[PDB]
Amino acid sequence: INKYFVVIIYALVFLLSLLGNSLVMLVILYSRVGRSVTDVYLLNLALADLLFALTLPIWAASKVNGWIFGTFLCKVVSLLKEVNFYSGIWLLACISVDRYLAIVHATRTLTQKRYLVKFICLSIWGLSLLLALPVLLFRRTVYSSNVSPACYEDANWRMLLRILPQSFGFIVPLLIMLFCYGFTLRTLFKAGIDCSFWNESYLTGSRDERKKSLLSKFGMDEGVTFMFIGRFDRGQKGVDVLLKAIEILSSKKEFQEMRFIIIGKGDPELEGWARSLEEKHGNVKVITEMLSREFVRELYGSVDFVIIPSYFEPFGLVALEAMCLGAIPIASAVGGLRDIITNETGILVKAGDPGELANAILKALELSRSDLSKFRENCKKRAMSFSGQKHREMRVIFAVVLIFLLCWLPYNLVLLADTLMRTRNHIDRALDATEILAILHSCLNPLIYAFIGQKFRHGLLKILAIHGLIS
Ligand SMILES: CC[C@@H](Nc1c(Nc2ccnc(C(=O)N(C)C)c2O)c(=O)c1=O)c1cc(C(C)C)co1
Repeated sequence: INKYFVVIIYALVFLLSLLGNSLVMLVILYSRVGRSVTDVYLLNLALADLLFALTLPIWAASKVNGWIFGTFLCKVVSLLKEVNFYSGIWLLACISVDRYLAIVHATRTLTQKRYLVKFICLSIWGLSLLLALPVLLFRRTVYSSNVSPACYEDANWRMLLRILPQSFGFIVPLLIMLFCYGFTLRTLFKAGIDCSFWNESYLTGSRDERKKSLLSKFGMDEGVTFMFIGRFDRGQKGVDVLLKAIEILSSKKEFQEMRFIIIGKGDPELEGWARSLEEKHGNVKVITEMLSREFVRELYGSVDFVIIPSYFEPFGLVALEAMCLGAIPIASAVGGLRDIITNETGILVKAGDPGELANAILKALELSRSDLSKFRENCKKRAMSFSGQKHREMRVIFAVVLIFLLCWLPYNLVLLADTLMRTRNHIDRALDATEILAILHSCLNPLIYAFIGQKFRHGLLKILAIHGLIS
C-alpha cells in the first residue's frame, strides 16, 4: 500500500540531505575569509538538518513494522527531531536580529568580537535541548490492542512541559521573526535609486547661485523656493491640497516672501487651477511639459524645499531623489514618507489637510532665515543610507524562512487542532501529509543555496577548480 512510497521518499530525502548539508558545511568551513555571522548561523542550521536526516532511515523501518528498535532509541530519535526544530527556528531568529540591526538600522553586530558568535549558537543548541527535555521523559515505546508498537507521549505537569515549549519554542522566535523580517522587507523595498544619476557632485556652482539663476530663468524674483514634481490627480499625489494651501496662503503677507514651482501633467480641472494661480501670482510657475531627469536634477539642487502632499505613496522614490540632491522635503506622513523623513531630515504633515500644509510652508519659511546648509546635507546622508543595497543577498534568506514555514507551520497548526480536539480520518491523514512536508525541508536549504545562494555557488566551484574542474 502507501507504506512502500513513504520508505522511498524517506530514503530519497535522507540522501539529498546527507550530501546536500555535508556539501554546505564543507563550503562554509573551507575558508574563514569572508565568512559572516549569518554564514555561521546557516552552518548550524545545516548541522541541525544533517542530524535530523540521520533519524529518517530508522523512521523508514518504523513505518513497515512498529517501533521494535527499543525504548532508548525512541528518546534518541525524538530528541534529535525536536532539537532540530527548536534550534533551527531560534537560529533563524538570530539571523533576523543581525539583519534588522544591519539593514533597516545602520549597525554591524559582533564583527570586532567574532569569538562571541560561537557562544550564541552554543546557547541556541543548549536552550533547544532544554526545550526538548520533556520528550526525553515522556516519549517511549507505547503498546496497544492488536496494533504495532509506537513512539508517542502520554498529569498537570506533563501539559505544562508541553505548553512551555509551545509558546517559547514556536511563538516567541516566530514573533521576533515577523517583526524583524517584516520591517526589513519594508525598507528593502524602498531603495531602487542609483546614486550614479542622482548625486550632488554632478551640479555646477553653489545651491544659492543655482537658485538665483533658476528664478531668473523662470522670470521670478529672489526668494525662498518650493517645488512640486508629481502628477496632477485627485486622491493620489494631492496637488489639490497644494493648490488649496497656496490659495489660503495668498491672503497672507508671508506669501510674497516665497516662490512656487508646480511641475506636472494630468487632470484638466487641476491644470486650470494651477494656470489660474500662475496668471494671478508672479511668484507661481507651472510646467505642463514632461521634463527629463537631467533638468529635474538641476531643480532638486537649486530649489530649497520639495512638497509631496501625496494621499498614498507606497515608496518614497520622489523624496529619495529630492534628498539625494539636498532638498528639504515637506511631505505628508504616509507610507514610505513617515519612515524616510525624521525631525532632522524634513517636515511631516497630515495627509489631506490644506490648512496644516500651509502652516508647514509657513514653518519652512521661518526655518530658512538660519543657514540650513547642514539640514540640506543631512537629507543627502539619510537618502544615501537607504541607497546601500543588500537586497540581493537577503533574497536567499527570505527563500529560507518562506520554505521553513511552508514545511513546519502546517504540522504545528494540525498539532494544535488534534491536541485541543481532546481538550477523524480527514484530520488523521492531514497529520500524515504534514509530516512528510516537514521531512522534505531537511534537504531543501542546500538546494536553495545551490540555486540562488551566490556565495555557496561560486565558493563550491572555487574548490572544484582548485582540485578537479577545468575550463
Ligand atoms: C549557505 C552558504 C553560503 N552563504 C550564503 C549567504 N549568506 C548571506 C546572506 C545574506 N546576508 C549575509 C550577510 O550577513 N552578509 C554580511 C553578506 C550572508 O552572509 C548567501 O547569500 C550565500 O550563498 C556561503 C558562504 C560562504 C563563505 C563566505 C564562507 C560559502 O558559502
